[PDB]
Amino acid sequence: VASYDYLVIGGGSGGLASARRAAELGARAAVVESHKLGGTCVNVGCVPKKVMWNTAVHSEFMHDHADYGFPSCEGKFNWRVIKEKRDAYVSRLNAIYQNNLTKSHIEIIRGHAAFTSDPKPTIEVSGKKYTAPHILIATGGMPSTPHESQIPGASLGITSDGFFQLEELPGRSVIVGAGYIAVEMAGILSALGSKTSLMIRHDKVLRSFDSMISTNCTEELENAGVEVLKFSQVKEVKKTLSGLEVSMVTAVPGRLPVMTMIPDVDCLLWAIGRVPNTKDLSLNKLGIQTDDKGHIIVDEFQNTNVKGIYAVGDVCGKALLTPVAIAAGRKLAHRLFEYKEDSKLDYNNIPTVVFSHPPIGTVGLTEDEAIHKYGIENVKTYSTSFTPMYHAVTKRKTKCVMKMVCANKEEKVVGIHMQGLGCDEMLQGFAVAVKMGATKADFDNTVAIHPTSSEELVTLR
Amino acid sequence: VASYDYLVIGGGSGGLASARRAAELGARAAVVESHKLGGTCVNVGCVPKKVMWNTAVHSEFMHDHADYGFPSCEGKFNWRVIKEKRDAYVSRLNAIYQNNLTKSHIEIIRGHAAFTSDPKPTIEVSGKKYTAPHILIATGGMPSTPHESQIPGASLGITSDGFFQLEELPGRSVIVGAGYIAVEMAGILSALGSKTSLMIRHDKVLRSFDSMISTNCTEELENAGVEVLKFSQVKEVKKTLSGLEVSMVTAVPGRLPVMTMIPDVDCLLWAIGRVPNTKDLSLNKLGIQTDDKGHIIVDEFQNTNVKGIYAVGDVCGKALLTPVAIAAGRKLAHRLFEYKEDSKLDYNNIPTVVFSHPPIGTVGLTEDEAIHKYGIENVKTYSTSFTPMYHAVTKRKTKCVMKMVCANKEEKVVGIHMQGLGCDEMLQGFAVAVKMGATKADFDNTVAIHPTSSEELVTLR
Ligand SMILES: Cc1cc2nc3c(=O)[nH]c(=O)nc-3n(C[C@H](O)[C@H](O)[C@H](O)COP(=O)(O)OP(=O)(O)OC[C@H]3O[C@@H](n4cnc5c(N)ncnc54)[C@H](O)[C@@H]3O)c2cc1C
Ligand SMILES: Cc1cc2nc3c(=O)[nH]c(=O)nc-3n(C[C@H](O)[C@H](O)[C@H](O)COP(=O)(O)OP(=O)(O)OC[C@H]3O[C@@H](n4cnc5c(N)ncnc54)[C@H](O)[C@@H]3O)c2cc1C
Ligand SMILES: *S/C=C/C[S@](=O)CC=C
Ligand SMILES: *S/C=C/C[S@](=O)CC=C
Ligand SMILES: [Cl-]
Ligand SMILES: [Cl-]
Repeated sequence: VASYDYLVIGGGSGGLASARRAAELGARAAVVESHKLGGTCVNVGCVPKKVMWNTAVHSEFMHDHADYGFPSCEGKFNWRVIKEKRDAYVSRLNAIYQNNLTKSHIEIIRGHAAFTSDPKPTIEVSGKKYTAPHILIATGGMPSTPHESQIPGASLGITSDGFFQLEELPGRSVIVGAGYIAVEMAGILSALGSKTSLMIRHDKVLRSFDSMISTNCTEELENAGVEVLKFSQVKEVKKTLSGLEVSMVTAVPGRLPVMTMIPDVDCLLWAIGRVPNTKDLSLNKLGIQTDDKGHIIVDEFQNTNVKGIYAVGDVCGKALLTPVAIAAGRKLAHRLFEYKEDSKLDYNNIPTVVFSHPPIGTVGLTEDEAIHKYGIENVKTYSTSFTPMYHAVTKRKTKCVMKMVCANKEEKVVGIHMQGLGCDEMLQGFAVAVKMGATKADFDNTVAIHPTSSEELVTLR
Repeated sequence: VASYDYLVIGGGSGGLASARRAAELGARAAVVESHKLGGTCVNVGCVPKKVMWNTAVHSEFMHDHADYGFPSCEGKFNWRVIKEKRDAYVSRLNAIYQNNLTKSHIEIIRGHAAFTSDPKPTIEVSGKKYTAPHILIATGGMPSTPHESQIPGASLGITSDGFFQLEELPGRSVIVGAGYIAVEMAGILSALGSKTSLMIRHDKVLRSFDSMISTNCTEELENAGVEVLKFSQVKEVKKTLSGLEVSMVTAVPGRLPVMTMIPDVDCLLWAIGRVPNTKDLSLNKLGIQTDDKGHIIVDEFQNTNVKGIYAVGDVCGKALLTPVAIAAGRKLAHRLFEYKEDSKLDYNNIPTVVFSHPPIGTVGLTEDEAIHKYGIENVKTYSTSFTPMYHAVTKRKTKCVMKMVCANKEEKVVGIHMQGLGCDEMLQGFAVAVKMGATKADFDNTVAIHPTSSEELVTLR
């Protein structure tokens, strides 16, 4: 049984972040990884996603070309070529991580950890046993897919994981789901020239976001030529000669339910949520607490109910983002090995960008959440809608919408929400301000930068 | 002699801003304008500039096309087409302004104001006389050009003004000057396919900027294929059969001065500074104070030395930016007609974007200014340099460089400086933070947005 100061299960965002910091602070650390280093962000997530989003915006700028005085240009996307480059960049990052771990003398253990029934907390991998005083569970999540028992043929669909093994551009795609992953996939696929539908259970996408964003994003998807199938659900999927055929019910409000069939579908993509990676960890051997969906229960310090065992990141099911996983992993390593006992992540005012077309930036409270929290009379919103000057000379149009949610007499800025060109690089600075408790006065007394989109957030009236 | 509450000379950025606010506050206002409404920003400045910069970045993305899996595409820019669209958009804005002034019952007086020798402060235009209790001078500036007595042939060159009358793409351009206007013009012209040189008196451009930016921008101009002619000065310009021919001295440090000739030059562009528009105002009739270059002298409230006469914007020669002109004009209208006696513009931490390739964002103090102000031991800088993920799959590379200048034990952020993709929409939020007195801790405890360029400013070590 080999011994460390710090055993980390999972070499993704949270695990690597925490292993590294602990090594810096002088711990003897090991990372267990069953697949590739870098986890979801590197391999099947934020990094390959961004490369494909960059590609997709190349597609949109191809369209605007002739408008900008350039040769009317032309057509055909080669998926193979960018797929190869994207793979090679991911592999590059895998090696960068293995090499940085090794330079820091963090041991890599290759394989699938489970906990044993030993009384000391102890894992085993290809069954050698391993233990530390401090074990971090950082095993992330995976996509959920329907069971065949609910929807016959469900396993003919792929997930976002399979999206990154796609070797050619699907001629015709149906994406199921209404969250940020579904929206992003639909936008990439349609931009590059797949005939895309997005199938959602209600009338709008991103329904947990501020209703301005929810509404505007549903519109901009339609405008970009994504077919949004509202109030619709897959009932089953069949293999045919010419691809998949998808049965849906559409059940619009105050009309009769109608069953239709989508033929000729090359890619059916389930984006209906993620489940945590805990089923195979033998958690019940130690009585580690989960909820009904198998998230690990932690306190504000990332403690499980079992002393000396911790969890960060997707596996806990709160704020499912790479930088959250990282910051929580780093804070925890400061607590354990620098004995900074008040080291913890604040989960408030965490900013998000959704990489739609155009991208969404959001931080803080929706106008709804603010009203519930402050009461209707203590909430003031300011908002705006304009066409970026980029589009002054193009036929194609997108909007920029911005919204500031303000609280109380001093008008503390408790929420910013936007979708527009450039809003992906816009948000970080404003989220700094919002974490400081900036009030609208603070915004109004910053001099504007002209001409930009961003200057509108400091000139709202 | 016709009478108003508020007479404004100049219908550009500052003038229109101040006229409008005063009307809102219930004054009877008139604007005198000799050319077109909207002034320099609308007509020969920030708006046409931005449209051409947008065009230029279309050129750069054409290059990256084949890298992103798209048909190798191809060539030929049609200047005529975007020039027409750009003109029509400017004219559109002219009409928008005339119409908003009229809706607000602000009188437009068309023609050239000068002051008279009347004892009451009084102007005349096509000589009708006009007066108010309150006169705003907002006449802006114009480009300077060399005299024929210093450089024979100087009047064969154009200025930035003439740049916007260009009907075709100059085959071969020589830009003279080293400030932001020169850099921007060189970058637009080269991107669109002019063989461009930029002629500068020393070794780097933007020498008033933080030395990281100065250095990196000089490099990125070279990399984008702008020929930077260092330590060089025009001695004269001649018309030939095949265009202009430009004589320069190059006088590099510790080498012999060498005279060379640049033949075949279609466009010589002077960008060596701006002079204020005061020569024709008959200021001396009222004893209004200027400096040796004819800027109008004001206090922190925009008062001249003559009671009831004010000046905002470029004509005062401080912070030559549209949003500064606007904010000062608006603050002043609040002082005069809302009797808010402490209404004034803070000229500190005014942010600037320079629209090079890639763009520059800067706010606050250079590492130099900070050292002079805080002493060397109380200044800490953090900086970084990376290649944006955009470029992970392209042959072409640009850098992103970022720099945070920090002061004192708490490490107040007193300076941010960057050049990179997206840095034009990045800056506004961070400048809000900087105006609040944000410290590096405030930055470090904002959660990052991944994957973006902007997240690097909150993860510096
Ligand atoms: C399609 C998609 C796009 C996304 N886009 C973004 C984005 O743009 N921005 C953003 O911030 N977030 C994004 N995310 C979320 C981000 O990927 C995750 O929030 C982040 O990776 C969470 O890190 P983690 O440490 O929890 O888990 P992970 O990164 O999943 O890592 C867990 C690791 O544990 C390994 N592992 C699992 N169980 C075991 C075991 N028993 N033994 C050994 N090894 C094991 C796994 O193989 C894996 O490498 C995206 C997610 C997806 C799926
Ligand atoms: C090439 C270029 C690009 C620029 N790019 C940017 C940028 O991207 N961002 C930015 O913020 N700043 C930019 N600027 C600066 C910005 O254009 C000016 O700072 C801004 O217009 C200042 O406004 P103003 O009110 O002082 O003067 P102006 O806008 O010049 O307006 C003065 C007005 O007075 C009129 N006038 C003059 N004298 C008289 C008279 N005697 N009687 C009647 N009418 C008269 C003029 O015709 C004019 O319309 C740029 C400037 C240039 C030249
Ligand atoms: S997917 C990104 C991972 C980078 S590490 O988790 C941060 C510390 C090295
Ligand atoms: S060039 C931009 C001018 C807009 S106005 O000066 C601001 C108030 C209407
Ligand atoms: Cl690996
Ligand atoms: Cl006009």
